[PDB]
Order: sequence, then structure tokens, then C-alpha cells
Amino acid sequence: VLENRAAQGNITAPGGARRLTGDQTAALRNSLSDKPAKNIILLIGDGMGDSEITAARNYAEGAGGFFKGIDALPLTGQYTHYALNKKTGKPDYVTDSAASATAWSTGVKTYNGALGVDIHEKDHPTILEMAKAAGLATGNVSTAELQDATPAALVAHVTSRKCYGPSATSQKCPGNALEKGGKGSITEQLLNARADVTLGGGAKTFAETATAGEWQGKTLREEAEARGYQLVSDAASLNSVTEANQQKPLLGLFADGNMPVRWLGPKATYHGNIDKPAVTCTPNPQRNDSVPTLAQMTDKAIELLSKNEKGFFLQVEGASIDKQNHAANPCGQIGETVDLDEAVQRALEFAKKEGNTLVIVTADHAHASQIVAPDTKAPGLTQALNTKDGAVMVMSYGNSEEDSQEHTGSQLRIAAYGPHAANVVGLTDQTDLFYTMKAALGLK
Amino acid sequence: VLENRAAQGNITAPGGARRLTGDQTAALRNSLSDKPAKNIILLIGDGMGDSEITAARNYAEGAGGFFKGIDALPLTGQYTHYALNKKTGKPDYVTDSAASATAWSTGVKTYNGALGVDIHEKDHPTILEMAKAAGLATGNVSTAELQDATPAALVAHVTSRKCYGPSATSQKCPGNALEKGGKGSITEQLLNARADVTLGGGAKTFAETATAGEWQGKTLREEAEARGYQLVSDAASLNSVTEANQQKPLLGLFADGNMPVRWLGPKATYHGNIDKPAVTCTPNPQRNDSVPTLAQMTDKAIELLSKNEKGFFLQVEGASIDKQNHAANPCGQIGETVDLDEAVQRALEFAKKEGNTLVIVTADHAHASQIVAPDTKAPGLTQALNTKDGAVMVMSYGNSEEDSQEHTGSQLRIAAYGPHAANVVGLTDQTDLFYTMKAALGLK
Ligand SMILES: [Mg+2]
Ligand SMILES: [Mg+2]
Ligand SMILES: [Zn+2]
Ligand SMILES: [Zn+2]
Ligand SMILES: [Zn+2]
Ligand SMILES: [Zn+2]
Repeated sequence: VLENRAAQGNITAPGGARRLTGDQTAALRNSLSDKPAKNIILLIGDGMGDSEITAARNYAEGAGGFFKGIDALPLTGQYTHYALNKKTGKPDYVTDSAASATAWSTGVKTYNGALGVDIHEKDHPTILEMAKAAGLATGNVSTAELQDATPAALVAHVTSRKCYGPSATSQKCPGNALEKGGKGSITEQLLNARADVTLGGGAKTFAETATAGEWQGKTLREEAEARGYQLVSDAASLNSVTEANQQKPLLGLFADGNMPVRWLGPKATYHGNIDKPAVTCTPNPQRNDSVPTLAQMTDKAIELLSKNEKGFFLQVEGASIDKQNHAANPCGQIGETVDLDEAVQRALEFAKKEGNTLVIVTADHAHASQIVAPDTKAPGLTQALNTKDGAVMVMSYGNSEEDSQEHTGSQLRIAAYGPHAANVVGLTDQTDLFYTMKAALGLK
Repeated sequence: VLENRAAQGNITAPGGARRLTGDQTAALRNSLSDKPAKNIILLIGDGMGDSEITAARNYAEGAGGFFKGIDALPLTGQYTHYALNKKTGKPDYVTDSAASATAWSTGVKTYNGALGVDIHEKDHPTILEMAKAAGLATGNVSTAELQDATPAALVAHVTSRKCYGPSATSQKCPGNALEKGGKGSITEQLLNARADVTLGGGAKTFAETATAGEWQGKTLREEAEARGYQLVSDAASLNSVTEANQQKPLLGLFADGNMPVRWLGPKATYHGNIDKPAVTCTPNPQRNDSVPTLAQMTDKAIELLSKNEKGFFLQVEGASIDKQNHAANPCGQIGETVDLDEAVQRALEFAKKEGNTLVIVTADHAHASQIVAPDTKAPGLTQALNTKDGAVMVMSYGNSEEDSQEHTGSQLRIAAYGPHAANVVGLTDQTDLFYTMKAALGLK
């Protein structure tokens, strides 16, 4: 169990590239605890497989460097995230964001596109719901629309991830439609779930009006306010919040859709590593200072949530690693991984200080990006990048002839720190995570 | 630290896909020992990243299944394997088989193509040479030609991995050429190294005659005989060997080049998943019954090597996983992964009984193969396969327009069992592996 895993010295010399400063046995033995966790912070890098982590480290910290957040969790393993074919019930080797999120928040596999329901379309309780029932404080933060699959899986039970608001739900999820006697759209179910802290983008869906029930005729935003929610829309106002609980829950909407990415860089192109010059990422001119970063939202949530004496459960998502991966944009993809690392550092610092906090960092599924040789002649989209090492790294996206690059089914890294973290070691399934968090919290 | 990691029941039901049957904190604790290791068995799946492991498991055991050998090692982590640019000494993000093999066997990073030498072309002792010097028995087994990079790295110190025999060395490694005062070609250095057990393919090069020294004019095969080596060339003759030591060293040459692959299947093609039907692998008909499998060679090696009271170091390589990956042949690649799992099972079975044996399973670098959705329209080479689940899995090779698919730089899985296995957990470097073995054996 080391806090520093960077290369020891001169990487060209014997022992210079080593990351271990000594024997781990004693340290690792000391980090194994089966005492219950008071809190749980689950950080999800959407589409962040081992390849994505490696590319981001190579670029930002150098090959021999190390993410002070992402790479600092002592207990590691690899987990499977295959989904299920709805019709046959047989495995579907490459999952989407909805079925995977449903797996760790519910403990049951499902079909791609499903949120909080099994292949029979039957609802199952999420870890957030259970935590809330036990009296723990709950938080849900993401850089994507709050209706997007990852954050939505914790608070909604819908047959199609496309059922954002009333208008789409009536069409695509008629059985879940409020008018038709259902629990409602994703946004309505989010409002009903009432987590203590909810922060992200997706403000545009709150402009729709409820078609039935108590708050019928009033936009979803008006209903939020009528229900006692504190709504903040920028960094300044989030900062001014001093409490969030069942009486005054916090809801932050920092963008119409997804929050802007941190870095700017060109899109990878065919033969881009050979016909285009190497690129150096730069800050995104379109992201405003008033827009809080993932680390800021994470820190604020930990502060408000930690006021609960029974404990808290918090899920944090670095959403756009996946989205920029689909877009074949190395700079956007890497910047979103660096952003997540900052949020992980905030989580770990708190966990180390508090001492009864289980911190887990993983991804919902693997993705397209691959690190290939500089002179590679590939059929897909490529791009050469100038790294922190002063060397060129080429990234490749070669699994789709369409505009969007696709997910991949490879098992990927899961890492943890704190009480019950041993349950992440070795090979496990994404559904085991649900059970690991449920038992750690004694949420049974 | 469980031995069974298969899905517990109905994967469509709540908790049915779980691989864990309980808390593993206590089990993991007991798995942690820093007592000295008497023996070390290092198994390398050439080019076997997490993607390769997942694809093969999905096909052979089903998504919810598990490799009784490969997936059964309790302590897990991810390690980096970047090489170095010979000129600049800066990292080269994608290593070849020679630079990576040199890193774990020597403890120093080097340039692509180098064996046993650093970037200054200065050689360093290998873990096998250090084991011999300490009095331990040594074994080197592989399914590739014995001159190939992975097995050769343990016994040779050459500036270019292409220096197989006398002829190639004269023009590509003149400073190593015997007639120029060098230590000799890879094969001559292997003969000089005199490991107790050396099994693999590559008989072709033993047909070359030395150009200088005490055995000039004689083929390298004659030199081996002249130096006291027991030469075996099929499974029956291998089985007859009762002892292998410094006076009676064993040299098995089971093929002219690489040993034949276990499974046959067609090569992936452009739009092969949508143009051609799903394939089902079959055993390789052209594979002679008398050619030993990797598990048979591994088993026989353990038997002979364990006669040494001081202990033994054994490296086992499933070489063709990489070669079939380069060839974009899913069935060849998967079959070679299944083949390595059998060898891992023999290693683990021995280790559990013996109790002072450190077993490590990992790869030298990542590769091209990716698991994509069935309806994927990719720019590279694809193929649909019928898995054990009766479902279709599509594999993609999309990082090269040349005849050979390429390695990738992603960090990958390293797993271990036994004394000192804890040094494999968390993020480490491929060079740390050298030190982990050196310390476990007390060779320092
Ligand atoms: Mg997401
Ligand atoms: Mg090899
Ligand atoms: Zn996703
Ligand atoms: Zn995605
Ligand atoms: Zn290799
Ligand atoms: Zn290769």
C-alpha cells in the first residue's frame, strides 16, 4: 500500500523505472479491514478502461508518472460488465451505460438501455434508495445531464434510458408515463427520489410540464421549488449553500445539457498521426469559470453530506471521458480523465482523514481508444500528441466506420480504499459491487 | 482470495451473476505472506491483455464463467510496460516483445528489439542467470521458437532480437558475433547459459554451424550433444527423461519454427461480422499428436526441476496468443489462451501442494483485439463467433492497414499466488517484477 507509485528515478538506469520502494506485504495487510464503512464514495469514470487511464497518465504525468488520485487506491482487481439480451436472456458482451449502471446500483444484470429494471421490466431498488431508507445522506454528482444513464440509474426505474421527461416517456415508456399510472419520467422520478445532494447538467428537461398528478401543468423546475428544493446554477451560488437534507435538498443544474469539457483539441482523423502534426491540448475557451469543476462539486457534496451523523453514500461521475471517446477526441477524453483524478484526490483526502470511508474508482465499461506506435498506419482515426515526457504518443480509434466510436467488452480495473475494499480484489462482476456496498454500509 | 469465481446462478436474476460468495477480507489476509519463496513459476501470455483474457473466457467458458487457472490467482494489479527510445532515452509508449521481456528479467528498461542489454547496449544479468549462480534449478519453456524474444531474454544479451544464429548475428549483431569476440548469437548464448530445462520450438537454427570457437564447423545441434545436453523432439521422448541438471541438461526441440496452434478458424475480414456467418473454432487437424502441449511441457518441467533441493525458477510462455493476434485470427488466439490456462492450472496445483511457490501470470504488453457489438460496422478486420453461451461475440482488429495487427500500450493485468504475491497489487512497473522475484528468492 503505497501513496507514491511514480518511477523511482532515471528510467534508463537499473531500477530507475520501479514504482515500488519496498515490500508491500505488511502495508497491504494493514489496509485490509472488515469493520463497517460509515460512508461510501463511488467514483465512475464513464468509459474509462485501463487503456484510457494509461493514455491520460502518459500524456499528463508522463509514462513513469502517477495519478495522485486515480492510481493511489491500494486494492485492485478486474471486473466484468456484460449485459443481457432482453429477448433470450443470454449475455450481450458489450454493455451500454444504462445496463451497467443498473448492475452496480441494483445488483441485477439487465438489457442495454434499461434503467433500474431487470429483463422482465420489473423494478428493483437502487443502493441510493436503500441508503436513504436507512437514514443515510445521499448524493449524486455528474458532469453529464442528470437524466443521462449513469446518474439516472440511482433514482429512476424506466424501460428505456431515452425517457428523460414527460413528453419522451409518454412515447417511449408508456408504461412508466405518469398519465398512464406509471412512476414517471426520469426527471420526475429524480424529483421523487429526493437525494440530499444532486448536481450536474440537464436543466433543459426541467422546462417540460407534468401531464398528470399533483404538479400537473407546472414545469418540472417549478415542481422542484414547490417541493422544497434549493436550486443553484453556478459556482458562486453552490458555494453559498450551507446545508442540504430531507427538508432542504440541493439541486444544481449547471448546463442545459452536458457540462463543457475542460480541454480542447482537434478530432482524430484518418492517417492523422502521419499527415497531421502532433497536438498539445489547451484549455476549452467555451467553458466558463462560473461552471463548477467535478472536484468542486465533489468537495461541496462531501461537506454537506458529511453533516449527517448516520453516514452518507455519494456517487460521482466523470461523464465525458466516454463522450469524447465516442467523438474520437483525445484532448477532450484525456482532460476529462484528469478532471476525474482531481475529484478522486478530494475523495481520498477525506477518506484518509475520516477513516471509515470506502472509496471505489472504476468504470461502467471499456471503450475504443488504443495507444499505438508513432508510425502506425491504421484504418481508423488517429492523432499524435506531445506528452509530458516530451515524446509523441499516438492514439487510435478503429472500431467504427460511423461517426461514433464504440464501447468494448474487455474486463477493466476496479480499485478501492477503506473498509471492505478487499472485495474488489481478483476477478469480480459489476453486480458484486452492489453487494459489496450494501454489506459495507450494513444496508442489508 | 477465492478459488471459484464463476457466476453464482441465474444471471438474469438478482445476485445471480455474482462471482463472490462472501466477504474476502479474511481470505485475502491469509493469502498475504512475506515468507521466502523457494520456487518461482512465471507464466507469460504473450500479448495477453485484459481484452484477450475476456474474449477467450467469453468464448470458452461463457461470460459468467471463469478460467480455473488464469482467473484463480487472488492478488491482482495492473502494470506498465512502456519501452524507451534508443536515441532520446525518452519513453516509447508501445513496447515490443524483446524490450518488455528484458525489463522483467533484468530490471532495466530498454529499446524495442533489445535482449538483455540497456539502451547503451551494455548487458545486465537476467533472473535466470542469477538463479543458476545461487544454485537453483532453472527452466525456460515456450511454444515459440527458443530464439524468439520472450524465452531468449532469459539467456541472451544481444543488440537485436533478430540475431538468432551465427549467420544473422554476423550481419546484425557484429559486436556479439563469436568470430568478432562477442558472446555469440541467441542460440549459442542459450547453449552457453545451460539452463536445466529448455523446451520449445526453433529447431531450424540448430541446423546452423558455428563460425568460430571450439565447435566451429559443427551444427548447433551437434554442439548441444557434444556439450552433454539430452535432446528430445516429441512427447514420448520427453516423457522418458528422468532427470535434468547441470551435467544432464534437457533441451527439447518440438518444431522447426514455432509449435503448431491448438485451434483452427478463419482469419477476420473486412465486415466479416456482417458478411460472413458466426464461426465455431475446431481443433487443428494438422497438429501432430506427438507434439506436447504447453501444460505437458510445464508439468514435465516442474517434475524434473523440483528434484533440486535449493529450489527452482521456471518461465513458461504461451507464445502464440500474440502471434495469432497479429494475424487477426480469433480462433488461433483464443485457443492459445485456453492452452495457457491449462499450464497455469498445473502451476497452481503444484504451488498449493508445495506451499512455498510464487506463481505469477501476466503478459508482456497489450494487443489489438477488441470485443465489439454484433452489428458493428468497423474499418478493420472483424469476425463473429459462437460462444459457449450460445450467443454471438464479435472481435475486432482495427489498428493496422498492414498485414499485421499491432501491440497497444495499455497497462494490463498481473496476478499472483504464493509468498510475496502482494508485490503485484496496485499500480507497478514491469521492471518491479524483476525485483519482486529477486527478493522473493533472496537472490539479492
Ligand atoms: Mg455516464
Ligand atoms: Mg513471445
Ligand atoms: Zn458508459
Ligand atoms: Zn458511451
Ligand atoms: Zn510480445
Ligand atoms: Zn507481437
